[PDB]
Amino acid sequence: HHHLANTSAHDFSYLKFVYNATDTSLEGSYDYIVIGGGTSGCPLAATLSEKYKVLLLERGTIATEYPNTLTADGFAYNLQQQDDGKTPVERFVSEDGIDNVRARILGGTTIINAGVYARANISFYSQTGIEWDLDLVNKTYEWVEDAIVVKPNNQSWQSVIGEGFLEAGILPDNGFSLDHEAGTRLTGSTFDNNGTRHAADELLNKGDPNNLLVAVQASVEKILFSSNNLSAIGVIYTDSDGNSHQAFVRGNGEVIVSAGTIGTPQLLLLSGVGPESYLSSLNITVVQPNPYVGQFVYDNPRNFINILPPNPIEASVVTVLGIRSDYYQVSASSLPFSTPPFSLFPTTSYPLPNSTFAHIVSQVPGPLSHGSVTLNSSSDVRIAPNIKFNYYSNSTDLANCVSGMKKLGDLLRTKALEPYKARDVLGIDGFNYLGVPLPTDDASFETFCLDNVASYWHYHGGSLVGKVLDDSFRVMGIKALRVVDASTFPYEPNSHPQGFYLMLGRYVGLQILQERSI
Ligand SMILES: Cc1cc2nc3c(=O)[nH]c(=O)nc-3n(C[C@H](O)[C@H](O)[C@H](O)COP(=O)(O)OP(=O)(O)OC[C@H]3O[C@@H](n4cnc5c(N)ncnc54)[C@H](O)[C@@H]3O)c2cc1C
Ligand SMILES: *[C@@H]1O[C@H](CO)[C@@H](O[C@@H]2O[C@H](CO)[C@@H](O)[C@H](O)[C@H]2NC(C)=O)[C@H](O)[C@H]1NC(C)=O
Ligand SMILES: *[C@@H]1O[C@H](CO)[C@@H](O)[C@H](O)[C@H]1NC(C)=O
Ligand SMILES: *[C@@H]1O[C@H](CO)[C@@H](O)[C@H](O)[C@H]1NC(C)=O
Ligand SMILES: *[C@@H]1O[C@H](CO)[C@@H](O)[C@H](O)[C@H]1NC(C)=O
Ligand SMILES: *[C@@H]1O[C@H](CO)[C@@H](O)[C@H](O)[C@H]1NC(C)=O
Ligand SMILES: *[C@@H]1O[C@H](CO)[C@@H](O)[C@H](O)[C@H]1NC(C)=O
Ligand SMILES: *[C@@H]1O[C@H](CO)[C@@H](O)[C@H](O)[C@H]1NC(C)=O
Ligand SMILES: *[C@@H]1O[C@H](CO)[C@@H](O)[C@H](O)[C@H]1NC(C)=O
Ligand SMILES: CC1(C)OCc2cc(C=O)ccc2O1
Repeated sequence: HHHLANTSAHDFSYLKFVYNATDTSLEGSYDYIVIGGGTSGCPLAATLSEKYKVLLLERGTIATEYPNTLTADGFAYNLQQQDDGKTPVERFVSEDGIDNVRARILGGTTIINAGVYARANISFYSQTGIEWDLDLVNKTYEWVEDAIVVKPNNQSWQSVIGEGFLEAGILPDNGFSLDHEAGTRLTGSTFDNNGTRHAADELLNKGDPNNLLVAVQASVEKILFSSNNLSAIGVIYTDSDGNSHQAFVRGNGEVIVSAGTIGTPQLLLLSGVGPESYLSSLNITVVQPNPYVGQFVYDNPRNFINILPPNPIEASVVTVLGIRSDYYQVSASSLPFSTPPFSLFPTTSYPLPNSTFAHIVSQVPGPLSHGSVTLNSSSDVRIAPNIKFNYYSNSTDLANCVSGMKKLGDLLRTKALEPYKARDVLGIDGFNYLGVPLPTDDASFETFCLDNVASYWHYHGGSLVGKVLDDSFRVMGIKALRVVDASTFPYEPNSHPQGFYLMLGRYVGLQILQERSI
């Protein structure tokens, strides 16, 4: 593991080429425009800037404006904070009724997330059928890991949960490993051992400062196309005062959408790329009919129990993973709170913890259930789109939640967890629970799964490879337009996908530079 980061301050050196979108001198022609300074978009823009003039457009501001985004201790704060339209956490509620959040900040969701770092399941590449350069994938993981990933230090709760997973039969013991494999392991973290958050914005430090420009509070409202050989030629973006701006690509350059599972389909639909009948019904002029834009949108379920130990436990960031094919498990330990972190629990109606608690969680893989992103406003990109995930519409997802919940049952029965019981009785009713405890034939587990579901926050889809994009991430039917972010794949690459999407930004950047090379 030569290729890991050190403890270090968050590196804001890149702010020397970050400008307010109010600056009209950013307007003009570039080789590349990247829309969304997020998980994929930052390493993509940094990579393209090695050879070419790049403009990165981000709707949010810089992370220095919200200091609680820069520490492990700050994780809860950013979710607890009210969404005033400027904050790094944007709140939404799916049409299923499940509270959720997305990032609105330079560095994207890597600035607000739970820090867990893993490489994709090595079977994922062949499952996609894309002709990946697998050696280049691994070099690109090392380039990310060298910059922002550490081997975490021991945390007492994470060690308890790892011992519990192993005693519950989540085998083998993989020790410390970044790989998504069956068994129990310590994985990597983008929080360093001093609790400093590292993130995708720091990969902008790898860019060429003579070639890369970043516009913040740049809300990209439309992709501009050639008038006739249909090509993307540029974007309209507005600034924080509401004034409009244009930027263009030139020659053999390209526009890449990296606006996330929610923002990419939304901007494609606003730009007339999407289902012909849907867009016609909104009187949006169709530039490229595609029945799949904003279709196949997925949210992996989170199901959980909360235990209240009779003695305090130390708060922790998640580093210890229990992985099976059919469920991915972790646990966080938290301080109590009287303001809830929005979307931790699926509604605002959830009881508040009075003392320290362990949130013990299982994630459904895939998932197979899907829904869609549709426009709320046919013109205004600042109005969030409608999103529906149809949680547990697919019975296989429900079957996998039942298996995961039975395994959390096994975990609550381990010697590892016994000291955290309020009563030394034989049964798991010896724990004190915040909210609904586990119910042991299948009907009661099914009800528990359905009624107590939350977002894992690892939503993906809406612009899938094989539906909207080709195997090179190009929008089918349009020259000079790509999509690179979590909108691109219908199944998770692993339990914790930020690692894959950080890698993907640079990887596709290297594919574009190779395609263009002589
Ligand atoms: C609370 C939370 C915790 C998570 N924890 C983890 C975890 O610990 N580990 C893990 O592996 N994964 C985790 N995830 C998931 C993972 O972080 C995300 O799936 C991944 O970061 C998504 O990357 P992306 O590039 O698709 O989107 P983002 O990183 O969200 O990037 C999209 C960017 O585009 C910008 N944007 C959107 N629309 C526009 C527009 N029109 N114009 C301009 N800019 C625009 C956004 O502001 C944003 O910065 C978590 C997610 C959340 C929400
Ligand atoms: C890693 O990804 C693979 C491929 O998607 C997962 O799928 C397994 O592989 C076989 C064929 O490759 C399939 O029949 C099953 O869906 C999976 N196998 C089993 C035994 O269930 C695999 O499960 C993923 N691994 C983990 C640990 O998540
Ligand atoms: C250790 O973390 C502290 C917490 O704020 C911070 O002051 C410092 O940057 C870290 N140490 C370093 C960078 O060596
Ligand atoms: C951009 O400029 C405006 C003033 O025109 C200001 O209100 C806003 O905060 C600035 N944004 C950033 C990110 O500096
Ligand atoms: C890439 O790295 C993984 C571990 O993450 C290893 O299993 C795999 O063999 C590597 N593949 C190649 C092509 O080197
Ligand atoms: C526009 O479309 C025509 C098809 O009539 C195509 O041949 C041409 O390459 C395009 N030209 C420009 C300037 O966009
Ligand atoms: C679309 O425009 C036509 C006028 O051409 C109008 O009849 C129809 O109601 C419009 N629909 C919407 C949804 O704006
Ligand atoms: C927009 O969202 C609101 C409130 O979030 C929703 O209830 C309304 O029906 C939506 N409108 C459209 C046209 O989708
Ligand atoms: C669940 O998902 C699969 C797609 O993998 C589909 O074939 C299957 O028919 C779906 N089942 C239900 C109950 O819809
Ligand atoms: C596994 C998961 C979702 O990770 C993050 C997390 C954070 C808190 C902080 O209050 C609490 C619980 C929690 O659980």
